[PDB]
Amino acid sequence: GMRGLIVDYAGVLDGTDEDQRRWRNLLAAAKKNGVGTVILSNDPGGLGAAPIRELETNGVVDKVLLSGELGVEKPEEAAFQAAADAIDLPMRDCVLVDDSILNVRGAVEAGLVGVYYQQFDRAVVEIVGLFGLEGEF
Ligand SMILES: [Ca+2]
Repeated sequence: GMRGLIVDYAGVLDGTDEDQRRWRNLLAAAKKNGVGTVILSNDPGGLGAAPIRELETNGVVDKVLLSGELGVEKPEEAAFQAAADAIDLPMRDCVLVDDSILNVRGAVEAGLVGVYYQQFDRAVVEIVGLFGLEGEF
């Protein structure tokens, strides 16, 4: 089943305080349902990405992967594969949420389920449905 949630950081998790609260609640619900969570970001990484990495350190997500550290970037299949590997799942069991249509299409082509993030209200319906989460997020 849909066991893995792979999300971008910039343009997805770094919005308004309201949007970030909504994402924190959604990720917490996903975690409680056993969903593995990875941030897969095209970002140079290193010290400058400490805000992103803190989300792994503090347990908000299971793992943070940054292209500048991986040596591969979205939409390359290898980037998605690394994310899936990080939470011990096949790519086919993962959902990618990303604000780049090219990244979402790349994911779908690799066998993931894709969700295009343009506004939280639209994307949340898809996410909640895919993972069978209960309540309004
Ligand atoms: Ca992005």
